[PDB]
Amino acid sequence: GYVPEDGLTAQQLFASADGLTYNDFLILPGFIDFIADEVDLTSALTRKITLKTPLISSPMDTVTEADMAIAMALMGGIGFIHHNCTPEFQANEVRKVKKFEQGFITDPIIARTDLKKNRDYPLASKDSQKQLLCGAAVGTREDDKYRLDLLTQAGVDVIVLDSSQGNSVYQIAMVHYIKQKYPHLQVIGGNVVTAAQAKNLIDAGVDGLRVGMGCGSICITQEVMACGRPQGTAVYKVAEYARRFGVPIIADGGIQTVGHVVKALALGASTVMMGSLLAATTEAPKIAQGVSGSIQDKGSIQKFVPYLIAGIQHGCQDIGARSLSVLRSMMYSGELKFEKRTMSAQIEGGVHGLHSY
Amino acid sequence: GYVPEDGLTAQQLFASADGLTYNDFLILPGFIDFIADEVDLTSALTRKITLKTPLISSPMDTVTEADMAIAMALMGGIGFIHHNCTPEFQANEVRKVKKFEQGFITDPIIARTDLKKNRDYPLASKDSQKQLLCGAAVGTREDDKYRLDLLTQAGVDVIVLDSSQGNSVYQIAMVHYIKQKYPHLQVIGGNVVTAAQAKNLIDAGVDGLRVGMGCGSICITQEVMACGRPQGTAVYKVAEYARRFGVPIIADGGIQTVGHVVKALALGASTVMMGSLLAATTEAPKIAQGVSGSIQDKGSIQKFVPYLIAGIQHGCQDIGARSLSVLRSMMYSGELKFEKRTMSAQIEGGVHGLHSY
Amino acid sequence: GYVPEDGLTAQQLFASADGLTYNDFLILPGFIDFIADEVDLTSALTRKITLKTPLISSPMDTVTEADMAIAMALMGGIGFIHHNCTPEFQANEVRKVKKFEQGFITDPIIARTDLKKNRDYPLASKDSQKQLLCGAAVGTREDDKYRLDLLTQAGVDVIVLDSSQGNSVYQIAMVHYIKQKYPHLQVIGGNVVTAAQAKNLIDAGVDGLRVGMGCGSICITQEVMACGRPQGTAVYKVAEYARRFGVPIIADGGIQTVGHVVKALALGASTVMMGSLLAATTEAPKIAQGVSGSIQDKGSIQKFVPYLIAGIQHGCQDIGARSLSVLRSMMYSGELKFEKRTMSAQIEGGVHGLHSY
Amino acid sequence: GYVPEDGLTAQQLFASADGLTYNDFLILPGFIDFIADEVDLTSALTRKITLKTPLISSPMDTVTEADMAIAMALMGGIGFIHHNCTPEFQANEVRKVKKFEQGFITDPIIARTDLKKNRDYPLASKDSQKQLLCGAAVGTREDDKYRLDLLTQAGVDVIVLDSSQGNSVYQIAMVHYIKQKYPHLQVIGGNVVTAAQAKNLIDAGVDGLRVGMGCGSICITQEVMACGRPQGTAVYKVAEYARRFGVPIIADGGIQTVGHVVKALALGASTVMMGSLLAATTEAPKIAQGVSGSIQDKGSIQKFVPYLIAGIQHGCQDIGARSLSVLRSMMYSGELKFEKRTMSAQIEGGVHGLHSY
Ligand SMILES: NC(=O)c1ccc[n+]([C@@H]2O[C@H](COP(=O)([O-])OP(=O)(O)OC[C@H]3O[C@@H](n4cnc5c(N)ncnc54)[C@H](O)[C@@H]3O)[C@@H](O)[C@H]2O)c1
Ligand SMILES: NC(=O)c1ccc[n+]([C@@H]2O[C@H](COP(=O)([O-])OP(=O)(O)OC[C@H]3O[C@@H](n4cnc5c(N)ncnc54)[C@H](O)[C@@H]3O)[C@@H](O)[C@H]2O)c1
Ligand SMILES: NC(=O)c1ccc[n+]([C@@H]2O[C@H](COP(=O)([O-])OP(=O)(O)OC[C@H]3O[C@@H](n4cnc5c(N)ncnc54)[C@H](O)[C@@H]3O)[C@@H](O)[C@H]2O)c1
Ligand SMILES: NC(=O)c1ccc[n+]([C@@H]2O[C@H](COP(=O)([O-])OP(=O)(O)OC[C@H]3O[C@@H](n4cnc5c(N)ncnc54)[C@H](O)[C@@H]3O)[C@@H](O)[C@H]2O)c1
Ligand SMILES: O=c1[nH]cnc2c1ncn2[C@@H]1O[C@H](COP(=O)(O)O)[C@@H](O)[C@H]1O
Ligand SMILES: O=c1[nH]cnc2c1ncn2[C@@H]1O[C@H](COP(=O)(O)O)[C@@H](O)[C@H]1O
Ligand SMILES: O=c1[nH]cnc2c1ncn2[C@@H]1O[C@H](COP(=O)(O)O)[C@@H](O)[C@H]1O
Ligand SMILES: O=c1[nH]cnc2c1ncn2[C@@H]1O[C@H](COP(=O)(O)O)[C@@H](O)[C@H]1O
Repeated sequence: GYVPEDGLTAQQLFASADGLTYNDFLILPGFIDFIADEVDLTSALTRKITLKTPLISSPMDTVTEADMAIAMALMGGIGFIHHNCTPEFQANEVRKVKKFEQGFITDPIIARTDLKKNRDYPLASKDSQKQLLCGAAVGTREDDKYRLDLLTQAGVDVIVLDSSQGNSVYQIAMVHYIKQKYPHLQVIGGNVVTAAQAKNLIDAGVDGLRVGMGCGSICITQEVMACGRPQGTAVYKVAEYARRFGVPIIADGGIQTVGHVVKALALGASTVMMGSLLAATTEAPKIAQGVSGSIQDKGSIQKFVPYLIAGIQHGCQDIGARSLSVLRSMMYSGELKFEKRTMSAQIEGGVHGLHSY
Repeated sequence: GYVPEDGLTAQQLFASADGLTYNDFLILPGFIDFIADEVDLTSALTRKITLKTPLISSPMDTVTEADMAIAMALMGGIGFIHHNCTPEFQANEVRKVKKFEQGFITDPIIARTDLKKNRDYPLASKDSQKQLLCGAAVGTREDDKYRLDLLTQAGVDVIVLDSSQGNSVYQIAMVHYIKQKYPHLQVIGGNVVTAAQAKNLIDAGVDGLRVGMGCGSICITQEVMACGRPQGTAVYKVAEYARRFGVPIIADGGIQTVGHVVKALALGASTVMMGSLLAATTEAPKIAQGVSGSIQDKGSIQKFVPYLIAGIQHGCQDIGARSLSVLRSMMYSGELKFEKRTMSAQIEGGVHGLHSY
Repeated sequence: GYVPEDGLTAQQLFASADGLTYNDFLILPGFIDFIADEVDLTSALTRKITLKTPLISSPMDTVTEADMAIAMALMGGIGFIHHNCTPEFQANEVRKVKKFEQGFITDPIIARTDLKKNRDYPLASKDSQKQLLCGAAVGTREDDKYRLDLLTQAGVDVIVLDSSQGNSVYQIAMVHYIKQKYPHLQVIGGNVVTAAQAKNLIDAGVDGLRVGMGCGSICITQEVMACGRPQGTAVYKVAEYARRFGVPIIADGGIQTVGHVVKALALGASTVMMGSLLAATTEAPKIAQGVSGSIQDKGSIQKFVPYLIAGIQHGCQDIGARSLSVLRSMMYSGELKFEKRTMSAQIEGGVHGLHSY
Repeated sequence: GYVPEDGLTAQQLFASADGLTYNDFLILPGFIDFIADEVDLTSALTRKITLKTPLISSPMDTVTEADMAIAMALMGGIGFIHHNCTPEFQANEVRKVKKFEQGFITDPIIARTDLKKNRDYPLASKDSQKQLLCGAAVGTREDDKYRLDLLTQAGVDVIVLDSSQGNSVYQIAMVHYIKQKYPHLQVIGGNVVTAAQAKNLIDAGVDGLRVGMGCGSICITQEVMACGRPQGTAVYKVAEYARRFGVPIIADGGIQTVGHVVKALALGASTVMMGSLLAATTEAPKIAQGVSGSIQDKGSIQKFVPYLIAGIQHGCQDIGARSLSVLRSMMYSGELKFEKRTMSAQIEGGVHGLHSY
């Protein structure tokens, strides 16, 4: 009645200072004793918001403009309104997000079409009354403090502070300002990749952290600047540290299939920012450290996100985890076991042996 | 108030005999508490010359002929006049470099256009007289001793001794000859890659070393000869040794973006020789162990080098280093931390997931 | 419902090439669902004898002369008659062992006192009929071939070939001689310590091996000759090899408590030879690579061996092994777990903190 | 027909930088197919002397006066006459070694008692004549150059240069002097413990090396001076280097049993130098870095050295080595295998479990 324990526990992957990303490892399967589609996907975007689906849409002008934020909230995720735009435009934009369905309408009462929407979209993320949740990016420059006023009067729930570095005196100063002036506004950090720099943002009072820098599909920062972290290592090594204080970690960049979503959610992160996978769907709109564009068409979101939700929850089922909180327990108790891959051992992931596919 | 030490200190990368190059590692970010464009870039080229910008242009006929040496000096860097040419031509060439702007003109007084140039180009590298700095390559063969006379009477400041191996009895003999006959002329070694061979050139009296052999975009030496060193390991392991005596190390070859410049300067090198990145700009002109040519056009230098200077000093800011001397301190005190990458973990550096770019 | 695997599996101790011995490790406890004394203690002395208790008495003139061999057989173990004596004396000695109780007495019928002995000593080791089992040592010299005749006509069951080295051309030759001339006689090897030398004795046709050389309380061989093996490593590394062919391994020398008996029987050995622990009991009688004597009195055997049998079977109970065959299964399946000790971690074995004991 | 490789090869012990001595390891036994006492025990002492036994008596006032040097040469070994005495006494002393038995007596012819001695002592080490071999120590202070004259006119064959450090400019100078003035005199370098310092003595033209410093029973030096090696590591690491050029290695100090003689010769020394094991035999005679004396009576040397010769050659037989040249052939081919001892596996060398011994 004894059987050896195959594979590294989570801490034993990252005990070698080796720089793994999501491609470099696998999760060992475990005992299925539950039906394929009853696992619970609720995850925290900050200490005080739960989303009924862990998928976030990245604050960039190519992805979330006016309608991605609507759909992601109907689908129990969220969006962050971009900010390479005039502040009045962005504020009007989050306003036309918040008003899309309502409980007690204050500045047009109730309605019946809104209740039909409530019946049709059961996962929808709704704050209070019945309106949709929405976030936005705000910059770090001094003149962007004006934008907070328009956003606040426009009913935004949460904000990211956008900059490629989170551990700067300016971003900390901005977190202090927001947290002393607008105590109902939850704020989210700036692309951290190490526990020693997540500390300063946590002490400032940041209510959730997005993690990863210079790893991404449209993003060239590492290969032009030297700073970065292999983002599958980053998401574990910082969520190990942020879990002590309770702030959630949102995985950010390089997520280019469902497998990478499941790996990020097994390693510790609470939710995931999709960029270039959600870009070029139906409803998407002095040195240079970015890339121009060109993502191919990817259909309609309302038929796309359910595929992501079915894939992610099939992965959780076959790993053996009855919910995402159980998946993080199996991770931190050492019950999940992982295997490395040699470069060559990745090719038998369906890549070769066919004339076309 | 305790947080772990994420990543290898500098010495712990190269403690494994593993052959790293600039692609194989990343630098962990650190605290920004200074503005992005005030970090000091002054770097030594020999024990007795400082450049106001760490960028050098490689002595080859495809890069620096007559005008690259002018521009690099105006931009606070330098050039070395190539030497696959008749000695009189090369001497006339460094002469037409020195005369481009002047203090007291001896063999035409002063001028006003020269002072306008002084106002327009504030970084320019100059003698005590307002004339530009210039170096030259000189060969190792006996008959090339004649070239030293023309170069000396032509007002050259410094020389490289060209050959692909520096640790030869002939190059040492040539360093002794120059240092006993022309004591004002600073001399630079021949492409060393190990402390045990930098010793002989240092004892001869070499005033700076270029480091790296058979690693560089146009050079096939390793793949036809067996001798060489992974050049990111070479620059550290030899600058660890040369720092004791004070001679500068200049990193040489394979620098094909700004990230490689920042990595080379973080590892110990004082300055960097650009070849094929500066080749094919506006102002650029029995076995065979080199490659034919064909580099695409790269615009004008006066608008190109400032991009390099902005990128490099952005990298230094985000690492947290207030100057290049502070960057080398954070390196040798073990305060900089580095991560390895698997081959697979390099691909998420913006390479893939796009239809075109 | 997950809990880590504390301690090294058996193979993970001896995969470190560091020369462990019984003092230098511990066995981790395991689940008990059975009473202290039900565990089955039967073990094989050769491929074709089972003993109802695993203790053997060492063939030396200080231990087994005439009565130790009687008692050990009454107690379900065995003895080997010594051989530093005249062959006629030894043969008469094993004869006066075999005759001590009988079935059909051939050369005096049956008796009633013999059946009373059969009632009183239920563990007693007996061949066909009801006589006691007995072994003897025989030498390796040519003139000792005569002794085999007297021993054979005297009714010995099994023999050891005595020499301190087993892997010699002479011992192999002697095994062949005995196995072609007396096919009923089982023969036992000469103090082997490596699989590469157990091979030759196994191929000769040896039916069990005694393992260990130059480790033992009276034995100085290592400290005067250089040859040997740390005997707790020896017993595992050779029983890992002999188990393939089926021959049993008997652990030999350095057993100075019950803990060492249990450790030897966990590591693979089937039975154990006791020398200086059974020496100086009530019923015990050109270079020099041995020691003179002086073992203090140790009482009567009939009250001593049951203490050994209670201790050994208590150790098996607390490890959780329901029999000695289950204990070897838990060993080779990797279910037993072991811990090393630093030198400094052995003193807390009841040695210190007391004025007297 | 396959069986694993039990134990470390020779190079795999000392690849761990952990400072083993003779007590810290064992040699694995091997196949015997030869009789106990036929193994060829000849060894080189310098490039141009063979001894019919590897034991040497150490140059000290408590071991080597003429009575010892005689008895060792009769027993096929040697002695080095001590040198803390007046030069005339030492010269007279080696003269009374040489004259003890003769071929053609020049300054009294032949004799019959000398031929009786030749019949009685068959192993005796002798010149090209029949007179016994003798070495001596000579110092390295300049006034000791006088002693070389008396020793040379007295017929000494070989000399050690005695000083506790061999790698000094003075000992090198003395080797050059002797080798240019007295080319028939073989000279032995003093107490080296590293290949990097044996090089200078071999380049000076030393004809054999004494190896070990600060390890030895009367010698306190490591515990007073900081310099030294674990002498079982030193004898391997230096014989590995000296074997390239052909100079013999004599293992000096810490030899306190026959096992240590066999271990030194397995590790690659040609001969072994005995102090305290021969001190107090019947015919043995400003900082302090030595100990006073007090060694107990060791009996008569003609009945003692045959016990060393039987033990050393029994050890070789059981390792399986048919001669000492075969023992060093099995060493450097990696055919000998060694086991480390944990501290708690040395006690089992017959030390414990007895009331007296
Ligand atoms: N879409 C996203 O999620 C995302 C993520 C990262 C970066 N970005 C974008 O990347 C682009 C490149 O810029 P970046 O983000 O790398 O750096 P940035 O433009 O935020 O900042 C550039 C430099 O200026 C400094 N700076 C910023 N605010 C400052 C202030 N108030 N006072 C003084 N200095 C200040 C920063 O510390 C940094 O050193 C920007 O357009 C940004 O919006 C977007
Ligand atoms: N652009 C550069 O920085 C750069 C760097 C290396 C080589 N090169 C060029 O590549 C070509 C080959 O150069 P190389 O350095 O590989 O070899 P080289 O042409 O300098 O030397 C060729 C051979 O001659 C030997 N040699 C050189 N000088 C000698 C002397 N005075 N006396 C005796 N032997 C001598 C060398 O050891 C070598 O075996 C040359 O045209 C050189 O200018 C240019
Ligand atoms: N009590 C025991 O279980 C036990 C165990 C080991 C040794 N011993 C005793 O140790 C004592 C010391 O001797 P030992 O056993 O170490 O070695 P041994 O007496 O078996 O052999 C001594 C030498 O003779 C050689 N030899 C043995 N038989 C030979 C033959 N037929 N032909 C030629 N050469 C032969 C061996 O190779 C060895 O060199 C002996 O009295 C022996 O009985 C007893
Ligand atoms: N019995 C032995 O085989 C044995 C082995 C080693 C040392 N010793 C003894 O140890 C004792 C302590 O002395 P030691 O051997 O440690 O060192 P030492 O007395 O030989 O030398 C002491 C110092 O004087 C230096 N010295 C030697 N010759 C010199 C010269 N010509 N000019 C200048 N300096 C010179 C040495 O290099 C050293 O630094 C001596 O009596 C020596 O004989 C004996
Ligand atoms: O210009 C840029 N600088 C820094 N980060 C960027 C930039 N553009 C995109 N990103 C990152 O790219 C992520 C989108 O995921 P991706 O499509 O997998 O790369 C965003 O959430 C950002 O973290
Ligand atoms: O023919 C050659 N042999 C050896 N080294 C060369 C040769 N041509 C160029 N180099 C090296 O190539 C470096 C430039 O490399 P790059 O910047 O990658 O193009 C120069 O500074 C030289 O060190
Ligand atoms: O003289 C001897 N030489 C070699 N081995 C011996 C000698 N005497 C006893 N032994 C070994 O010592 C073992 C008993 O060790 P003990 O139980 O610790 O006393 C015996 O079974 C033999 O293997
Ligand atoms: O005063 C001393 N200084 C250094 N070495 C010494 C001194 N006296 C004796 N020796 C060494 O002490 C060792 C004693 O040899 P052992 O008695 O066989 O261990 C030999 O190697 C001697 O060369």
